[PDB]
Amino acid sequence: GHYDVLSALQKSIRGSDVDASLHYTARLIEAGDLPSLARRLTVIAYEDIGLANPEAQIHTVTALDAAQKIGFPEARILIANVVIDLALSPKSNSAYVAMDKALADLKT
Amino acid sequence: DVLSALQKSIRGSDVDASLHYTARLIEAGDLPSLARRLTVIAYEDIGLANPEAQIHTVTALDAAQKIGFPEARILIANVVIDLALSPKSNSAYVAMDKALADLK
Amino acid sequence: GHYDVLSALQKSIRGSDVDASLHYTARLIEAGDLPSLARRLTVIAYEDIGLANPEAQIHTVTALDAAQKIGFPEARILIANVVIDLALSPKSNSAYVAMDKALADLKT
Amino acid sequence: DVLSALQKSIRGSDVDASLHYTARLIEAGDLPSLARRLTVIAYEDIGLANPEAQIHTVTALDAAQKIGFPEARILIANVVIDLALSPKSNSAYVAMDKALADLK
Ligand SMILES: [Cl-]
Ligand SMILES: [Cl-]
Repeated sequence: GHYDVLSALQKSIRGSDVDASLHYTARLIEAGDLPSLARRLTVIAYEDIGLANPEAQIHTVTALDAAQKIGFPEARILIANVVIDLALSPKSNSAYVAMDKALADLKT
Repeated sequence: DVLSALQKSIRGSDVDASLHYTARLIEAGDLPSLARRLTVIAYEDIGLANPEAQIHTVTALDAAQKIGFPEARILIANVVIDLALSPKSNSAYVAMDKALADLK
Repeated sequence: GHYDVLSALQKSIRGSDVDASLHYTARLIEAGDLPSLARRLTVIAYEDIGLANPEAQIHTVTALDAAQKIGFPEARILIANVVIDLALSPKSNSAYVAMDKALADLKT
Repeated sequence: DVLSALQKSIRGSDVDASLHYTARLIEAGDLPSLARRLTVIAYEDIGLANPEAQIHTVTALDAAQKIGFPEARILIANVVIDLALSPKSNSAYVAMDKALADLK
């Protein structure tokens, strides 16, 4: 599943570290699991970038759905655009925090 | 009617209330009906005041249905906050229902 | 097929006549053929608006694909946004003309 | 190689030549291969210079495959002119292949 590498990719993007983000992405492309990489990058776009740059989510979902159809090797070019966009995007996890607060606030 | 309470809260630009009713609807467990209603709200209550909100809403909700819970709640949160904060218009909805009434 | 009403809708949008565009759209919604209405509005977005407003095509395809899933009656609200957008959009059919010129120019 | 001639014409920002090779490819009749290549060109040759071009390209080509000919040629024309006129970047492509080479 390469969950260790997926975690390193999320930390790299959260830390706005574009060279490390591309390195961990390269390791996942060589391993060949496009579905798990597309799923994690979609979650990162909404969790870590979120409301700071809504257009990053449009470009991420569009590229990753197209990538899963095109398949490797050409899919690596679509993924490269996504990873650079997310690593160098303004970022806010406030949507994630607000959602979990609303769930915690429900009467039990 | 929790879906109608969510629509009223988004129309009123009330982020905290909108997320409260969203949390209740996530726990009630009908994602298709929540997604359908948020899509309608984006075109009915935001509409021409902020067309980008419709692209954000449809993109996030289609992706949310594909990734499922638990992560779908994060995508839904982005949609609900966007719609609650967005400028508001009912002009396209009104124009359409005026034109349909004119046929009779 | 209501091809007469679909033709009147295209002429209404080409002529930037928003009230006539909504009237012909209303007639097609009452008739109930969402697929034929979605197909014609997609072609109008690329043929008549085209390169003058590329974002009109993104908003049109997004709304109409969502509409065909939601179904009437709520689909009328999505379609209303599309028809007003296209009727009041800047317009150029230059992509249509250039494509047909390139086909006519091929050696035979 | 007509697909490679189309890529060279788009890279050179040559609208007339790009539409010439597109017309040849439409008549040759393989829409899936033309759509795949134009999608790759949008991310490889335009890339970060104009991200909107990728949204336009994927949206139009998916719709073109769904509506078929004859109308698909109009959607394809919008894509090819957009990519030929667009600002050009290979920076994302290069960065990705540099990172993959660094693994070895
Ligand atoms: Cl994951
Ligand atoms: Cl038609």
